[PDB]
Amino acid sequence: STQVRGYDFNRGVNYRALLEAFGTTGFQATNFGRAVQQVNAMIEKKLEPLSQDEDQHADLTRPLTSCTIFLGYTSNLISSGIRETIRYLVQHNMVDVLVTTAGGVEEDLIKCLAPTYLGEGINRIGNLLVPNENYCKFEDWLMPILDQMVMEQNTEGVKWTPSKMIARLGKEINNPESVYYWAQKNHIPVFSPALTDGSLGDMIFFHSYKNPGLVLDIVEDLRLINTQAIFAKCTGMIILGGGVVKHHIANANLMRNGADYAVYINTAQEFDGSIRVDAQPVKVYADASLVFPLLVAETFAQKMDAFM
Amino acid sequence: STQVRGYDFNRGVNYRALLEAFGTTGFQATNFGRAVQQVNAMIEKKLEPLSQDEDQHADLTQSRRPLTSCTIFLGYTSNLISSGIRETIRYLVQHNMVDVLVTTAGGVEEDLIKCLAPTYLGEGINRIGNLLVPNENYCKFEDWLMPILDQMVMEQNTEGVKWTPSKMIARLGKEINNPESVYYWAQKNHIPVFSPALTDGSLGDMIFFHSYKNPGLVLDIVEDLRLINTQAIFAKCTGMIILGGGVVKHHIANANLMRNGADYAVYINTAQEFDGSKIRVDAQPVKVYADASLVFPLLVAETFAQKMDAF
Amino acid sequence: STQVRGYDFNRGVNYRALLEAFGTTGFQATNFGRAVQQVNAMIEKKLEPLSQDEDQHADLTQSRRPLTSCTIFLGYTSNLISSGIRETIRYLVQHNMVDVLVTTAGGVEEDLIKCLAPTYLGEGINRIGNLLVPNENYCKFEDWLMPILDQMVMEQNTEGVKWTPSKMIARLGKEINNPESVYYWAQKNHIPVFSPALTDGSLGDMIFFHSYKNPGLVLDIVEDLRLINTQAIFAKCTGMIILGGGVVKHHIANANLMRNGADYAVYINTAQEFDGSWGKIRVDAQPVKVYADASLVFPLLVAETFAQKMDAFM
Amino acid sequence: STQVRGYDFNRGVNYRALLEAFGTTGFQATNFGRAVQQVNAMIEKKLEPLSHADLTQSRRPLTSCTIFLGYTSNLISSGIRETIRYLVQHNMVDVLVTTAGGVEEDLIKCLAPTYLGEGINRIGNLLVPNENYCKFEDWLMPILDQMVMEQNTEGVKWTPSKMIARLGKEINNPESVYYWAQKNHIPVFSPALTDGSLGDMIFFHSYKNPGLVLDIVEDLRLINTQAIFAKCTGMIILGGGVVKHHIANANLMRNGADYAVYINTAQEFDGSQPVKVYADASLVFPLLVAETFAQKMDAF
Ligand SMILES: CC(C)C[C@H](CN)n1ccc2c(-c3cccnc3)cccc2c1=O
Ligand SMILES: CC(C)C[C@H](CN)n1ccc2c(-c3cccnc3)cccc2c1=O
Ligand SMILES: CC(C)C[C@H](CN)n1ccc2c(-c3cccnc3)cccc2c1=O
Ligand SMILES: CC(C)C[C@H](CN)n1ccc2c(-c3cccnc3)cccc2c1=O
Repeated sequence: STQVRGYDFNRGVNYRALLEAFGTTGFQATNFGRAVQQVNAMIEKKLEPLSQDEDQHADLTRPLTSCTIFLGYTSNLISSGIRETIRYLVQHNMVDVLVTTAGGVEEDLIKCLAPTYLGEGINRIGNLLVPNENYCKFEDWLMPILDQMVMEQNTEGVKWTPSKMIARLGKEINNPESVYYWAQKNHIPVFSPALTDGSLGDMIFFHSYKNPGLVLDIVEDLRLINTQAIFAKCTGMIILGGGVVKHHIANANLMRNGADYAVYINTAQEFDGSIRVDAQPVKVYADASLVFPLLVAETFAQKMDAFM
Repeated sequence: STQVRGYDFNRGVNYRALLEAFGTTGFQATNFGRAVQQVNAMIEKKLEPLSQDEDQHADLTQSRRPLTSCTIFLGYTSNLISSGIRETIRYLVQHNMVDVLVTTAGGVEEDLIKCLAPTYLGEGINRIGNLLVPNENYCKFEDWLMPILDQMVMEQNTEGVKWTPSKMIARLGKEINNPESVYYWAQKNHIPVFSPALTDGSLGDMIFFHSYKNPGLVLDIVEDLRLINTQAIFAKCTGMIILGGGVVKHHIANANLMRNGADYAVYINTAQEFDGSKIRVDAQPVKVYADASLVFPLLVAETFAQKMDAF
Repeated sequence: STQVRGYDFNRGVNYRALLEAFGTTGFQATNFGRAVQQVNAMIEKKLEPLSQDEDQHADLTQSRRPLTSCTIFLGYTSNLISSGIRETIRYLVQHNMVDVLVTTAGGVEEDLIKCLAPTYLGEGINRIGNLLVPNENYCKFEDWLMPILDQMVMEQNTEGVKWTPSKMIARLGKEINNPESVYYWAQKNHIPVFSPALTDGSLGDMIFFHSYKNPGLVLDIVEDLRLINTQAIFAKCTGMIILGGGVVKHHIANANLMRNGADYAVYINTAQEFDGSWGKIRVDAQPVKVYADASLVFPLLVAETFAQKMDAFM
Repeated sequence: STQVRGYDFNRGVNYRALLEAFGTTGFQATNFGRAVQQVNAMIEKKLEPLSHADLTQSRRPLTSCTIFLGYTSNLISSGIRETIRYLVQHNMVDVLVTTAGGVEEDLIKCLAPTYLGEGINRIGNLLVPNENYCKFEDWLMPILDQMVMEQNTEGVKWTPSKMIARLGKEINNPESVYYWAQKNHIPVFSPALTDGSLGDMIFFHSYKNPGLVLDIVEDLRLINTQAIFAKCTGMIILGGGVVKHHIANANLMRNGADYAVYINTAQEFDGSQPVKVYADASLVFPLLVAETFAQKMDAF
C-alpha cells in the first residue's frame, strides 16, 4: 500500500517532484497522478512501432499508430486558454480524433479574427467576455465560404457532413493559432453533431434564406467516427469538460474495442444521473482550465522530440 | 420585502399551502416557488386568445402545428427519459401543453425501449445512476428498429423523403404506437422533437450497423435548424423549460433573425457556473439547483396539471 | 426488481400518490422515497412501548428527558435556521418528535433574532445565499442578550453554575419565551442542543464584547461531550436525521463506549465525496443520502412521516 | 482589458511561465492566478518592517500582516498536511483554525501512516487503519492524566488551543504541524476539537479521571486579540468555510481582512473582496505555496 505524503517544500521548489507528489497527496491530487500514468501509458503505446501485419490492418481507412487517441472537449474550453493547449496537441499530431459540443468550432475560428477577454454587446461565458463584434467579423468571413460550399454541393456532387465542413472552415481560416486549421492540415477529423446549435448555426440558418439547400448529413460522420475506433490497434480517450463521449464504447457486433485508457476531467456529479473491455476510466473532479495544462506538461510535452 | 417563513405543520398537511410556502422558505425552495410563478405566467400567456385571422406563417414554419400566444420549448437530458420523469414529459406532450421538444443522445431510444421492456431500480446490464437497463432491452429494440430503417431508406427513393432527426423521431413514435411513449404523443400532436445528437449512443450503433446492410440513409441537421428556428421566430411569445442540463443555452434573442428572447425561462439542473458549464430581450431565467427527478413532478402538479381543463 | 415508473398526472393531482411515486422515479427521487421509509421506521420504533427504571437512566444521563424506544438526533447547519426550515424544526421540537439537536455556528442566534425581527428574501445587510438579515436585527439581539449574560456570570460566580453551550442555549430559549422559537420549545421539552461552535459567529462577537464589561464566563465543551454521549449510550435504538452537511458524521458505533450505531440514518445535503468531505453493539446501518437542498426536501419528508403520526405524539 | 490566452507548449515546459499563464486561461485557472497575486501581496505586507504581549496574552511578536490559515480536517489526512507543516515550521502564518479531526489526524500520522485506497477508516480515497487510533489512544491517556492533575493542583485553565499546544509539545516530532505550531507560538483554534475520535478518547478518559474542563470563551478572546492587534489581516481558508470572510467589526476595533483566499468545492446555491478558487485544495494548495511562500523562503 502507498503511504500518503505531500511534497516537502524544505527540498525547495522542484516542479517535477512537486507534480509527481500529487500521486501520494490524496483526493483529486491522487486522481491527477493516476491520469498522468494513464496518459503516459497511452503515449508509450502510440509510439510503439506497428508490425508489417498491424500496419496492414491500419491502412484499411492519416497513418495509423499503435494507439488512436480521441480528444473530446466542451465548447467552454475553446473559449478558455485551453484552446492553446488543444491547438498544441493537434499541431504536433499527438491526438487522432477531436469531438466537441455546440460553439466548440466557431469559438476557435472567431479568436483568429478578434480576442476573447477576461471579465469577473458582450457574450459572457463564465468569467470570459466575447464582444458581439467578434461574431459580426466571423459572419462576414463565413458567408462567402457558405456560398462556395452550396455551389460545390450543387455542381461538384460534394456531400457535406459536420466533419467535412469543420475541415473546410479550418482550411479557410488558414491561421496557425487555430485548432481546426491544424486538424485539417494534419488529417485529424473533427466530429460535432451539435455544430449548428449555437452562433455558427444562427449564421448557417440566416445564409439558408438567400442560398437554400445546404445539407449536413450526420450518418456519414457516424460511419467515419466509428471507423476511427474499429480500425484502431488500441484506443485512448481524453475527455474534458463533461460527458462529450460516454466511456462505454466496447461493442462485439461492431468489432469496436473498449478504450484501453480513458481520462475524464470535469466537475459533473453522478447523483442526478449525469473485443477488449472498457478499461476503468480515471476521473479527475476539477476544472480542466487548471488540470489540463498540468496533465499535458507531465505527458505529451515530455515527448515533444518523438512527435517532431 | 417578503419575510422568510416556512410552512407550519401545526396546520396539518395541506399540500397546496406546503408547496406555496416553498416561495418564502429560501434557498432553492424559493427558486422552486419562482419557477411555479414563471411557468403559470407562461401557461396564462399561452391560453390568451390569438388575434382574428392571425398570419400563421404555416408556409414560413413548414409546420401543421397552429400558433398559440406562447410557444413553450421543453428541453431535457436523456437520463430523465430513463427515470420516471418520462411519465411527466409524456403527460405534457399527450395534452399539447408544450410546443417543441429538445433532447440529448439516448433521449429518443430510452423512451421507445420502455415500450418493449422495463427499466429497473438498482442502487448484461446498462447502469444509468441508480437505474438498470438489461442489455436484452437493446436487443429487442434493434429487432423492432431494423425493418423501420429499411422502410425509411426505401421512402427516400419511392416518396422523395429527406430525413432529419425530427422526421425520424416522429416516424419512430408513430411505429411504437403505444400511449406510454413520449414520441408516440409528440408525432400524434404535431410536436416536433429536435436532437442533433440522436446517433451518438445506442440508436446510433444500430443505425451505423444497419447502414452497411442497407446503405443510403441521410439525416440532415440543416432542415431541422430551419424548423426549430422558425418555431422561435414566428412565436408571439416564447417560454423555455430546460431540465437536467444546458440542453438549450438561455440566450436566444437575435435581432438579425427577428428571434425574440424567451419571456419566461426555467432551468432545473445540478450543473455549476464556476468552470463555465424590436425583439424582446432574454428575460432573467429562474434556475432551481436540484435533481429534476424530485422537482419536475412538483412543478407540473402546481402548474400544467392545475390547468388541465384549458387543454 | 422494481420497475421505473413516474407519477401519471392523467390520474389528476393526488399529492400522496405523487410523493409515493418518487420511490419508483429514480435518481434522488428514489433516495427521497428510501428516506421516507427509514424515517417512518424510526418513528414506528420510537412509538413502541418501553419499560425502564426512570430514576436509573436519569442519574447516568444527568437528563430529565424520559427514554423512548428510539432516540432521534436532529442535526442541521445554521443556514437552515435562517431559511423557513426553522418552522419545520420548531414543529418537530414543539411536539417532542426528536430527542437531541446538533447545530453549527450561527444556528442558535439566527432562531432567537427571528423572534425580534424578520429575515427577508433577496435574490447594512448580512447575505446568506438568497436571504437577507438586516444588521439592525443583530443590534436588537445584542440589546436583548447583554442583561442575560450579566445574570449568567452572576449565577456562575454566586450559585456555582458550570455553563456549557447546551445550558446557555436552554437559558436563551427560556428567555426568548416565544413559541415561534426552536430553542424555546427545546428547553420547554428537555431537548438538549449541542453546538461547540456556538461562539464562532455573531453571538460569539457579543459574548466577547460582554467579557470586557463583565469578565470570566466559562463555556465548557467537555460536560456537553458527556451529555451528548450519554444520550447515545443509554439509547435502546438510535435514529439520525442530518441536514445541510456533515453536522454529525454517521459512524457512531463504539464497542468501548457501549455506543450503538444508528439503526436509521438520513442525510440531506448537496456536499460531494470527491474532495474528502460482539452482536452487543448495533452496527452503523447504511445511511440514506438525498443529494438535495434540504429547504426543498425536508418539508416533504416531514409531511410524509412525522406529520402522519401527529395523533401518536398527542 | 486582458486577452484570454493559454500557455503555449511550443515554448517547452517552463513551470513558472505555465503557472503564470493560468491568470489568462480563464475560469478557475484565472482565480488561481488571482489567488497567487493576493497571497504574494499578503507576504510582501508581512515582510514590511514594523515601527502588544499584555493585550494579546501571547508570546508571538507582531508582524506587518497577521495571516490566519484555516483548513478542514480532511486536508490534514491528505498530503496537504506536509504543505501546512512547512508554512508553520517557517513562521509563514500566525494563526491556525481547523475542524473536528484536524488535530488528531496530524498526531496519529506521527505513530502510523495513512494509505491511498480508491478495520479501516475511509476519508475520501484515503485509508486510516483502526490500529492507528489504538496507538494514538495509548499515547494520549497518560497526557490526559497529567492535564487533569495540572488543572486540579497547578490551577491550569485548559482551552482547545492550550490542549493542542500540549499535544504538539508531547508528539515532539518535526513531521507534525502541531509540534511546529507550539514551538513557533502559533496558536491553533478548534471549538470542534472533541466532535470526533479525540473526543471519544477524552470522553472514555473522563470515566476513570473526571472533571477536565475545556473553555471556549478564553479561546474566543485569544483568537479575537490576534485579529484586533493586527496591523493588517490575511486569510487563507481551505476545504470549506472554516472562517467566514466578514470579520470587520467597528465596536471590537477588528479590521476586515485586507487579503483573503478561499480554496474549496462548496456551492453557494443551498446557502453554505476575497478570491475564491473552486477546486480541491489537494491539487491547488501546493501550486499556490510553490509560487508564493516557497519563493520567499530566504526572507523567513
Ligand atoms: C466514440 C465512438 C467511436 C462511438 C460512440 C458510440 N456511443 N459514439 C459515436 C458517435 C458519437 C458522435 C457522432 C455521431 C454522429 C456523427 N458524428 C458524431 C458524437 C459524440 C459522441 C459519439 C459517441 O460516443
Ligand atoms: C432554441 C432555438 C430556437 C435557438 C438556439 C440558438 N442557439 N438553438 C438552435 C438550435 C438548436 C439545436 C438544433 C440545431 C439543428 C438542428 N436541430 C436542432 C439543438 C439544440 C439546441 C439548439 C439551440 O439552442
Ligand atoms: C453523536 C455523538 C453521540 C457521538 C459523536 C462521535 N463522533 N459526536 C460527539 C460529539 C459531537 C459534538 C459535541 C462535542 C462536544 C460537545 N458538544 C457537542 C458536536 C458535533 C458532533 C459530535 C459527534 O458527532
Ligand atoms: C476570525 C476571528 C478573529 C473572528 C470570527 C468572528 N466570526 N471568528 C471568531 C471565532 C471563531 C472560532 C472560535 C471561537 C471560540 C473559540 N475558538 C475559536 C472558530 C472558528 C471561526 C471563528 C471566527 O470566524
